[PDB]
Amino acid sequence: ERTDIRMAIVADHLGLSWTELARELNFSVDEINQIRVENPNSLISQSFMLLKKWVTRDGKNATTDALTSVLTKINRIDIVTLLEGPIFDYGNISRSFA
Repeated sequence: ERTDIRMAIVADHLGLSWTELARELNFSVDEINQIRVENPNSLISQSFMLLKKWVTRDGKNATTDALTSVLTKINRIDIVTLLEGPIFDYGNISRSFA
């Protein structure tokens, strides 16, 4: 539940960026379309389910560090500082979101 709360926070900040995060995470346009179809009225819902699929997919490799690398690439540094800051125990959700 704690880990879910943290993903929700990320998802809230993501907004429209989630599709760019997904792309950088090497998700396909089909996978992105599907997330949007399954979560039609909420960018936050969409971003949250992207984060969930990422964790299901990459498991132990779904790390705070993997995330900040991509978020840096797509110019969402505001989320990087969040992930590196005290609210995220300085990168320790418990380092992986799994």
